[PDB]
Amino acid sequence: DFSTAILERKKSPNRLVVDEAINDDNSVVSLHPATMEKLQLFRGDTILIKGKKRKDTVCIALADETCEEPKIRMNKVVRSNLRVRLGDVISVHQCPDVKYGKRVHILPVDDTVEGVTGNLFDAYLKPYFLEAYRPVRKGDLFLVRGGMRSVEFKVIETDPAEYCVVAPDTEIFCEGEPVKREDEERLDDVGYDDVGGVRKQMAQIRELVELPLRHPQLFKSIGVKPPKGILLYGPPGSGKTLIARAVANETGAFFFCINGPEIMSKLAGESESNLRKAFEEAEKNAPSIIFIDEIDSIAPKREKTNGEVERRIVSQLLTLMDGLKSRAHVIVMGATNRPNSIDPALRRFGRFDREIDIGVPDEIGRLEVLRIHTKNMKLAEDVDLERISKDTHGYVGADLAALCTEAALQCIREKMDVIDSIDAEILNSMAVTNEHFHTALGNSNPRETV
Amino acid sequence: IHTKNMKLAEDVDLERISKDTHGYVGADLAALCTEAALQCIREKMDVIDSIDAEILNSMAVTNEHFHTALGNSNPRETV
Amino acid sequence: DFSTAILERKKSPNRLVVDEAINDDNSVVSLHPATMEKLQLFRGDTILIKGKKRKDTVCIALADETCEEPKIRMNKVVRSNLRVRLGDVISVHQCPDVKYGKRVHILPVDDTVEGVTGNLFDAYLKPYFLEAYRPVRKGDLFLVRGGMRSVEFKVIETDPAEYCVVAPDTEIFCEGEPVKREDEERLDDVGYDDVGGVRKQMAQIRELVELPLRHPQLFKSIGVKPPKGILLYGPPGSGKTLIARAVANETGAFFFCINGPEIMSKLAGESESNLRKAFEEAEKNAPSIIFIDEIDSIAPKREKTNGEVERRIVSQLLTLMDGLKSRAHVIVMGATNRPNSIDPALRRFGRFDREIDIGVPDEIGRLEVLRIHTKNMKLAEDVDLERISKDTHGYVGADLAALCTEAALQCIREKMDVIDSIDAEILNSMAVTNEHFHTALGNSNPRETV
Ligand SMILES: Nc1ncnc2c1ncn2[C@@H]1O[C@H](COP(=O)(O)OP(=O)(O)O)[C@@H](O)[C@H]1O
Ligand SMILES: Nc1ncnc2c1ncn2[C@@H]1O[C@H](COP(=O)(O)OP(=O)(O)O)[C@@H](O)[C@H]1O
Repeated sequence: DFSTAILERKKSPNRLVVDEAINDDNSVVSLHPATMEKLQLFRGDTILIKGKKRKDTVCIALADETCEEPKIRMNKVVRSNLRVRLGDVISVHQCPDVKYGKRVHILPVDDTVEGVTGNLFDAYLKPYFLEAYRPVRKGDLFLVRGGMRSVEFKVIETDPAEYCVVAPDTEIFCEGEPVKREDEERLDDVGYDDVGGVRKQMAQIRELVELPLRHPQLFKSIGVKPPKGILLYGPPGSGKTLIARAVANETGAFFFCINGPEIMSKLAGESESNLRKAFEEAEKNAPSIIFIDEIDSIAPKREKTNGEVERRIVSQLLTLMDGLKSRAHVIVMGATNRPNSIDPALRRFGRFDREIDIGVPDEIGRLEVLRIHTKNMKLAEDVDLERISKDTHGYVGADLAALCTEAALQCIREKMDVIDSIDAEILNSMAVTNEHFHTALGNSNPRETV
Repeated sequence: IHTKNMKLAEDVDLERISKDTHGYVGADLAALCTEAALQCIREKMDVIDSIDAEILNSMAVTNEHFHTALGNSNPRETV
Repeated sequence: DFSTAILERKKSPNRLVVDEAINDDNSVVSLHPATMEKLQLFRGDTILIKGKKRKDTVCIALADETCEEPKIRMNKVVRSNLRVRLGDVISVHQCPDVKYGKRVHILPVDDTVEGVTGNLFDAYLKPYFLEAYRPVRKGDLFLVRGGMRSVEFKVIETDPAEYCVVAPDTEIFCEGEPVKREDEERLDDVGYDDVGGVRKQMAQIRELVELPLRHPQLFKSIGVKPPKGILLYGPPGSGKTLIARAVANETGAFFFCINGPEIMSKLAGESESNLRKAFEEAEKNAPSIIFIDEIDSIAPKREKTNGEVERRIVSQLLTLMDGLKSRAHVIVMGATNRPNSIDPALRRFGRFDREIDIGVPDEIGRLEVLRIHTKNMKLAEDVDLERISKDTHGYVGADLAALCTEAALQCIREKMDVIDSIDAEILNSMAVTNEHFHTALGNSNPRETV
């Protein structure tokens, strides 16, 4: 039949799976060269991608031999501008009517420009569009990095209408009161691109969570019950909380965070009531991820429990895990730096079945972490992030994140004298030097045996 | 027991898996089957959406799916 | 002056430093493309390299952007055929008179063909020269891998005389009694190419030893005293003994091996006499490397010493280390799997100043080790050494080496029925399958915390 032929032909090489981008560019999508040959698209060509919630965007298509044939590489900005997530399916369409822009009206989002002063054009939009020939579509939201922060901007209007390429003859209008956020999450929200040095561990977590959280109705047909509990192990500041938030944001899963001390600070009975209500809310707003931080505060070993009501909380957690069904679509993530202090009853089948060890990052892993916390920072040529990673042996994710923030403050004090209060165009121009990173290394507070 | 509702390839050797899975309890072996089952779902099925019965009944779990499940497993007796 | 102008012009781009080869080929040397442009040599061209002891060879020159401009990449066979070692200087010269071979007489070395039977041509030389167009020079020695071993062959004669390229019309003569080894070390001797999974650790050791052992007269002019003692740490079978033999062979240093139990098995007084004589011999035959294996057998902690004559041996070792001078050109290498059981007095400045931790190899490091012990083995396409390294988590160098030898025996039994005794042409044809590696994995006897 007519409509049946439409729906069954949804296996066209024009329908591709959303994958991660190697190069973080808001205007560039990467495809396999055999896929672009099938779809008759040339490198550099602007394509129209249609996503979910009847939303669409225009991007530069680029050939990548590392990109899978049925997949498409796109960054978090492009992904959001299509109302999609990694693993979803979009359809790529030819875009031959992309005329250069006559004038574009762009405004920032208030929650990203809190405290920011001065002209946003010279600090952000000017170097952003400069000789880049960026495709721009009305209603889009993009992220610009620089000046110790990141600003989110909205495309208010385009001339010609709906979409145009921002050329050197395009007038960029960015005056007026910042726009207020509406039905869209922050582009600065933590994603997989914000977690470094745990490539293997991230892939493992992703495999376990993506199917139950992205396709929950799939296990209704299959008789296979997926994992419920995952135990993240690793020293403090190794990104356990980060990985959890990244996974929840990237999956669209409802994120409920239980904190070990937060539960244990409450009265007798109030801690278990809070513990139940946390599990209840997650089931109601499922697909969900319950993140139990410092899980050793709650549920320690029966030897280390020197309290009557404390043993009542360990038992409450075990039964909440047992009482949780696969059909509930809730994944519980526990985190501890003391895996051997945790009660062994949690490791039981039906509770915390799988365990991921997030150790200390190696030279390569540290360089990745250093790149993440220098994203919104202007760096000098005298800066060598490869050399810093070579020296910072025994540093965790937080130790490296603190080194960047300290080198950033050392740069603020050293370069800026009396202002009062700084404006964006001056913050975006000051560069963090190797001397600022050396000074931060000298005042730092950061081992592995067989 | 945990391959009863599963289509298995001729390349599958449950005798060889039992020879290798020394120190595995009932749950460890049950988890190995469910993991090899999911590895088969992902590897064989691309984009459906949601699967229907006649297609699920046709996909066979291979020795490669059981090898991949063995590589990611978390399983002693003295006198 | 005339002869002064010759000697001072020894900074010609034709004089290059001997570096390691990425690709192990007895006929190929790699140079930088800017160096070949300076020397007017094209890729594929046969060049004449002159080394030490008035020795020379002919190789295929190839362009490599990873090769340093003043360096040359060559394997251990080419290196030996020039009487040179890594770091030495050779001179590359144009070779335009390389005519194809009419006939070459090649014979194996006895110590490599012990127990081997059948025609060596069909098993080794035939697939070795096949469509390879190998430059061959008289007096040369080369290594051919296959049939669970490696055979060393000598180039007895060439037609045209001295050197020729072995083409498909070249007659290869290999009949007669094997030649006896003369003034040349075994090509199967352990080298840096035989040690895998310790890239960073090897580079560290090499930097510390190469200058004092390759250029000992250099520190006579400089007032800098180099390291004497190095402590290698790591579990049993992680290649500590291997690294020591590799370093000694690659440097040409005299190798004296002290064994912890060997010393401790001797009578009271005989152990210290042996310990002194070991240090004395090394000084006499210097540049030398003293390798003290199981250093914790000798010299354990003063608490763990429950013997009077045992404490006399620990003290003997400390004074022998103190009594050793930089001017002696002897480097002492200690090895232990129990670094915390070793006497802390050894770690003192003047004794064991530097410490190298050779841990357990990662997925990449294990794959390297697997490649090393499959060098002389025929492998099926069904073999996936990448997958074996993925599975063999927690395996050390010896564990992986044993897995190969077991899969090799499993192949011998499974493929060969009743022979008696096997000959070379049949051994070279039998391939080790993934089933042989699975069977070896099933019968194996192989942890890291923060
Ligand atoms: N793997 C990492 N990559 C990048 N940043 C990291 C990483 N690990 C930690 N950080 C940074 O340091 C902080 C450490 O806090 P956290 O995630 O709570 O660590 P943990 O939960 O392991 O104790 C994070 O908020 C993040 O900004
Ligand atoms: N890093 C390695 N690469 C390759 N082979 C190795 C490695 N480590 C060990 N082996 C192999 O296994 C054997 C282990 O013995 P050994 O070198 O004495 O280990 P260790 O001294 O650390 O106890 C070596 O002879 C070698 O054949």
